[PDB]
Amino acid sequence: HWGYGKHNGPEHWHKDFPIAKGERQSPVDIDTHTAKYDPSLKPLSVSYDQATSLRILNNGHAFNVEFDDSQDKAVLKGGPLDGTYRLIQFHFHWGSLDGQGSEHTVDKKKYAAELHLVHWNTKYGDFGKAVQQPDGLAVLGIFLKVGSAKPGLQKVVDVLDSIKTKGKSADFTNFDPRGLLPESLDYWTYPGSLTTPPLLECVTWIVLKEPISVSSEQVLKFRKLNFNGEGEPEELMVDNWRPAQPLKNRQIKASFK
Ligand SMILES: NS(=O)(=O)c1cc(NC(=O)Nc2ccc(C(F)(F)F)cc2)c(O)c([N+](=O)[O-])c1
Ligand SMILES: [Zn+2]
Repeated sequence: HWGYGKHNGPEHWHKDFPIAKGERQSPVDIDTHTAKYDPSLKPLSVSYDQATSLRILNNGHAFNVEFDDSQDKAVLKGGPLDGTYRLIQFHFHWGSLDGQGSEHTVDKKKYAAELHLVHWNTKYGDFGKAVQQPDGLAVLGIFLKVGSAKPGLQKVVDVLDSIKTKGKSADFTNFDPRGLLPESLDYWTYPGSLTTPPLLECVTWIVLKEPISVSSEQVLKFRKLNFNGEGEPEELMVDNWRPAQPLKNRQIKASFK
């Protein structure tokens, strides 16, 4: 099946998922001079004080931290959104070197990694229903640059040894996702898609202007993970990012001037 290798990577995905060539695919390059300031955009409202993380999983493409979404515990609202979206998981995309790794780019600049906080629209009742709707998901995207260590990330870094290979999971309770946010919540927004198969075009993307810093050692630990399962030949989990797609008939809006 699909992956990020030479014979199954993003240039091949359209054969099994023809929407790979659709009208609102992600990620995109954010051209900061042609993005449009929109004064009618509201501030983001991030309410993560009651978040309940459950576990961390190596799913063979990235690693996911999953949360309890049976109730409105950790929600996102405001910004360009109408309604309440519940946090279900977060994951990252990263590179084999510091110069690449993010999925979105800013004026063609790539960052070392990108954090994706996935939320789904509660009016649709469950995540499976929400992904079938043009306004079903809202994903908060955060860039990582290499520099100073990010203290709030270290707990994630320390458990990666226990989920080295595909299909492994570990108990991961009491993790506070507020530790991953930058200082400012200024953002760009556009309508887009999932960036992995099935590539459904169900996402309101909210991409924060301000990156967070992580240390060289922290991102090094990311690139020790394994695409393969235990007992298979080792393939390091690196460069699990999809390249920028054509913007086509879309406009990037900015919350800031
Ligand atoms: N980069 S991203 O788009 O934000 C992104 C999304 C997911 N998760 C899913 O896509 N789940 C899912 C989607 C549809 C169905 C359905 F509807 F088919 F059942 C079932 C499950 C993910 O695991 C990663 N990742 O890399 O770990 C990245
Ligand atoms: Zn993602």
